[PDB]
Amino acid sequence: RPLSLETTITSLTRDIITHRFIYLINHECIVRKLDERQATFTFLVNYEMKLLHKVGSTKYKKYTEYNTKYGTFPMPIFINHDGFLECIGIKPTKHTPIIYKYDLNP
Ligand SMILES: [Cl-]
Repeated sequence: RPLSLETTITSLTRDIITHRFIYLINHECIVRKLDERQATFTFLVNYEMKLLHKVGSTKYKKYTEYNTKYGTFPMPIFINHDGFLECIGIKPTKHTPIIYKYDLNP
């Protein structure tokens, strides 16, 4: 009846990527006028830190090597308001449909 990583990691992603997480990303996007490549980088830097802070080193290394192989780390969905990007949700994994900002935890 086992529980594989994909569930555990997606569950962590829902805990980490809150409204307050998106708030910070959206700020850096306007303040520093980032393109998609820069915003994505900033998005993943902040995800990886919050993940590491939550599960510590040994699990972090498990989950990152699991993502390299099965693409289980979230990707941001950005829209362009006139050269200023806004993150409006995430694809939690490769296989899972998008979650919009309105449906993320406060
Ligand atoms: Cl959904």
